[PDB]
Amino acid sequence: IFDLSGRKAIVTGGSKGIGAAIARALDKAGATVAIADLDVMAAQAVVAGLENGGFAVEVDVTKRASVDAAMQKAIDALGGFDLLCANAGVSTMRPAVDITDEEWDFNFDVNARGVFLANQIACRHFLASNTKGVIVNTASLAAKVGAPLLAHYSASKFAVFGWTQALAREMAPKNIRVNCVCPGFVKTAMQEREIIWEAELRGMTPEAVRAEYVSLTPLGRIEEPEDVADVVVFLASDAARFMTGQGINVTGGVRMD
Amino acid sequence: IFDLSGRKAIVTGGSKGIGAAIARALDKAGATVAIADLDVMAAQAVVAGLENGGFAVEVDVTKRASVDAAMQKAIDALGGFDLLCANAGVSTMRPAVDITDEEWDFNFDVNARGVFLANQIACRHFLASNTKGVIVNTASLAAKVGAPLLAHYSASKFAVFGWTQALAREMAPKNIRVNCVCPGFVKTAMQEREIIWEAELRGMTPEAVRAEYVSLTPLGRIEEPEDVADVVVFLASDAARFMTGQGINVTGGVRMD
Amino acid sequence: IFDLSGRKAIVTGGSKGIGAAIARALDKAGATVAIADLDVMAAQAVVAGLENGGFAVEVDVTKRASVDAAMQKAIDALGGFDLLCANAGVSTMRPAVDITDEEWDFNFDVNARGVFLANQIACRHFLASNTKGVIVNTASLAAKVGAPLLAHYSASKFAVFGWTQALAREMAPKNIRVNCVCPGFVKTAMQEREIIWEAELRGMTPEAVRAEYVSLTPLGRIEEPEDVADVVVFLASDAARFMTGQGINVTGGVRMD
Amino acid sequence: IFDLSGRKAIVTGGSKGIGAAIARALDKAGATVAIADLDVMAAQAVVAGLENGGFAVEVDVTKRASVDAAMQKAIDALGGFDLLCANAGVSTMRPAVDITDEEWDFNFDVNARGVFLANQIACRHFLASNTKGVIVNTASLAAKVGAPLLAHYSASKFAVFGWTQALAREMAPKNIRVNCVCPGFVKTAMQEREIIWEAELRGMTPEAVRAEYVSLTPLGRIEEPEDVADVVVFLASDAARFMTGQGINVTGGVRMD
Ligand SMILES: NC(=O)c1ccc[n+]([C@@H]2O[C@H](COP(=O)([O-])OP(=O)(O)OC[C@H]3O[C@@H](n4cnc5c(N)ncnc54)[C@H](O)[C@@H]3O)[C@@H](O)[C@H]2O)c1
Ligand SMILES: NC(=O)c1ccc[n+]([C@@H]2O[C@H](COP(=O)([O-])OP(=O)(O)OC[C@H]3O[C@@H](n4cnc5c(N)ncnc54)[C@H](O)[C@@H]3O)[C@@H](O)[C@H]2O)c1
Ligand SMILES: NC(=O)c1ccc[n+]([C@@H]2O[C@H](COP(=O)([O-])OP(=O)(O)OC[C@H]3O[C@@H](n4cnc5c(N)ncnc54)[C@H](O)[C@@H]3O)[C@@H](O)[C@H]2O)c1
Repeated sequence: IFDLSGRKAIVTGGSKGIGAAIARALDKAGATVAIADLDVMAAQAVVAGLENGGFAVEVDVTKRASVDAAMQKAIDALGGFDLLCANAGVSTMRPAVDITDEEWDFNFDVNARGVFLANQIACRHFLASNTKGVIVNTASLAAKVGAPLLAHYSASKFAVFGWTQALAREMAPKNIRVNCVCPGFVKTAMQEREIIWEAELRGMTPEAVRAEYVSLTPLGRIEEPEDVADVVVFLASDAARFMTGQGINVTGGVRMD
Repeated sequence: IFDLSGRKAIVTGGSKGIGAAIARALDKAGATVAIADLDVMAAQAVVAGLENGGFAVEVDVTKRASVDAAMQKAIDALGGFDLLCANAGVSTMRPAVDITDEEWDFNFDVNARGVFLANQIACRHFLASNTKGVIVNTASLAAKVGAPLLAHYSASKFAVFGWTQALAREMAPKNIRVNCVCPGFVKTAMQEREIIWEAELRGMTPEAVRAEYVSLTPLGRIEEPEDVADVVVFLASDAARFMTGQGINVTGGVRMD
Repeated sequence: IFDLSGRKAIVTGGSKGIGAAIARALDKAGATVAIADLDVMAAQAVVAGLENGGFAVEVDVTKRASVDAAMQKAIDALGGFDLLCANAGVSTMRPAVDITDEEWDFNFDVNARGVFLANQIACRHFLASNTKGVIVNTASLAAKVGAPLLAHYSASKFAVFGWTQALAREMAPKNIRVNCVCPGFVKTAMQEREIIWEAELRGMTPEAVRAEYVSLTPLGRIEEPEDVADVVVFLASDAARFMTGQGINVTGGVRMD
Repeated sequence: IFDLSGRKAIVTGGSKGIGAAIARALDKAGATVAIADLDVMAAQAVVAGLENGGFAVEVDVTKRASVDAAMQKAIDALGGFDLLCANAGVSTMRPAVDITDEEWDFNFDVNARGVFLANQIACRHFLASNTKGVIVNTASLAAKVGAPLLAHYSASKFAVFGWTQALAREMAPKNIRVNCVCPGFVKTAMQEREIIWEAELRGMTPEAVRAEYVSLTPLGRIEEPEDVADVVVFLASDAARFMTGQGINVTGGVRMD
């Protein structure tokens, strides 16, 4: 029941970080994966290590024409389409009173609009092929608890979750499932950037900010991309066949719902 | 104690519906109100009825320069500034697969960006004047439960709530409180449009749709703007002095948190 | 609309702390208050200072016969019954692996059973008289987030919240509202004592424990009973007429729902 | 990462319904399972069919002496102990004003106390043997939303979730995870019973009550035990290694968190 053999997957933002771990895990579980990413060279590198082969395609998830074209190219390459993991996201950090319109839009356009477009287009394909498709979106701990210095980011990730819920309600009568995962403090390049921004803004060392994240975590350690990826495999699989519209926390006990 | 005597309030989207009720209720409680709205003449008519006088100013909450200018004009007119109720909002209704970018941006730019802008600018003012300012944002039941045919609207209202939480956390050390309210099925012009849109989309009469809303409401009646307004007064007031970052449900029992 | 003039209230556990503050606030707002408490001398001490008179009655909220008789005596004394504030509660702090059955039962029977009996009997009274009755139960932050060292306490307070929601659903069609309040870190005369015990269990000093509670509170201070009581006034009043089944956080930003 | 090969499990309430499906699914995934149930005849019948051996033991989860003896007997039979699924539960349906003390106690003693005892004793064992132990408790949709006619049942299931969260926070530093699953409208004998009671209390047919549950489920069918059991497998597994303190909805989209 956890097997993804034969399934055809697209992972947006799959070149690096959590997305790459998702792609690797989906593949380990039996799927054939297309990675759509701003960095198509990094996508090809990930594909090189997948067991079932795969495909790399360039996409800018902020732009409808790009997402439409990327998705169609991936679907054509895969020879079908069963699963979307919409993972592309960004952050900037800033005191709320100083957030710029530019970075409000950067966060919204990638995190919320990028999920919208990939999801909307995915569902169009699923419906046109009468597929029991499955969507997993990457939200955040900040889709559950507003985070200081990330107020715009939090807003954008709450938007993901709300979109997820509503979409799920529309797609469930069509046997299309839509869920999201809410990671905690994940060791990737987004975290390494964040610790340095945060330390500066709070006047702390990077090391102390890190240690605070671990102190907040009941399981006692910083999170890895794989911690999230293995949960996305679950939500993609038929073990989760009676689950839709959820924001599954994968945070080590930080956030309980 | 629920008195707002001597407090200086700005209500965005106060010309009509919930915002007009909020303006009347704040004024009944002792505040002097400035209404900032697209519809300046309707705002002026609400102001005409208020006990403590007040001011009406044109604003388009989607635009930073407009919000900056309208807030400054209001604060100048009021002679101070203690309370922002950011209420302006819009909706469209569409199957998720058919949502346009135009209507995605219309919902986000008013609902989410407009709150952002009014709040951020309010907080700059409060901090510059050393005022223990208070914010009440109007979210929605759709900030708690994703609603079908309103997937983009829901996402935008989730974003309000996430923004509210994160700002509350930043503002709390400054003794500035930020909360939102989440109304249910409130009988305003927006309800009248939605009833019609939903009737159109589901092949029902608008009256049957409205009756279904009441059937879904434990307290057994359609909601009034005043149902909401009296809770905004509470949240504005010092009775709510130890409450910040909440999404207070005012739905007649439809949603419980 | 926030006035309780003419209303007749019963407060269980009104002798001390949050309950005493509730009784004093209800009275200030216009109500006539009966306090039902295990310590009737301490109840009478609170009644002595109230503006609108009132009545003190012995009760053991763990026993149905006691609650029925106290409630009946109180209603008789008041000449009516509009409002129940079910506040009686207890806690013991213990590592989860060392919780005794006695401590489990103590917590459940007072906190969860006590609310059940008082609420059930109140509702029987309201329904028999066709009264638009209101209930405010005192839950806890630990009804929202389970708390280490308070695992049985948390379970009991989650139960209060679930009870509140279900009862509210049943009662709403009969024009009876049922809400709860979820206080945070409240300074009562008992907390000197429960802080030393926590400090002992955690290998900290009492000072360090109290300071940590402040640190953890966005609004920057320990909570007072009055912070809660004023929100209870609101929930009792017709300002909250369109709210039912809620767990209203009064935590200074610690918990956001 | 989803394999439970070699692991030793105890399922309380595993004789029929959801519990039996849990016990089957854990076994299919590679575990050896002991079932502890009030009906040991039925438990033995399930155990007889398991691939990996197993053990049936009689338990009354409402009694500490019973739980301690049954768990020790199981652990001795299994030769180790890695996993507890505390599933035993009961319900009765009754209007909230008519709930008896006897049925309040029945619901609490099984549902909440029985999880407390099983979990507490399990953790004692895990800690003594330095075991990375895992607990999955069976809560309910009614741990998330209070259910009319089930107010006592809801309160007991809220308790299970709150216990789960608090215990998770205490156990997380010791490498022990504690989660719960919240099933929706699952077709078992609890449902066949309830459909009848509810139909009588509401003046409806049993068929119509069941139809109403389907109507309320976005995925559009009544839930099966296996829908729940497969998620339990996931939570038991190392795929869920960075998840603790959660109430995972398995409701077909009825409740989203
Ligand atoms: N690191 C964390 O703690 C954390 C926590 C919660 C959520 N998340 C979320 O997880 C997801 C991935 O985070 P990460 O930490 O792995 O970050 P990352 O910066 O490691 O990776 C981001 C990926 O998204 C792609 N991307 C960015 N903008 C894009 C665009 N416009 N079009 C297409 N692809 C684009 C990048 O090229 C990259 O492969 C994001 O949604 C992020 O918000 C991260
Ligand atoms: N009616 C409901 O059931 C309902 C439910 C939940 C939330 N809401 C929310 O409550 C708020 C008020 O809604 P309502 O039902 O009273 O709607 P309404 O249409 O009666 O009033 C909307 C007000 O917002 C103003 N407005 C719209 N866009 C604006 C802009 N760009 N700049 C300035 N002013 C603008 C309008 O001119 C109008 O005065 C909105 O945020 C809405 O999303 C309404
Ligand atoms: N719709 C549903 O059926 C539904 C929904 C949500 C939750 N649940 C929960 O799922 C769990 C199983 O429900 P089910 O529908 O499979 O019910 P069931 O009535 O079919 O099975 C109950 C099981 O628990 C056992 N049990 C009862 N009292 C016990 C005691 N004192 N000690 C030990 N064992 C005891 C029984 O012998 C039986 O094996 C329960 O916790 C129940 O509350 C069921």
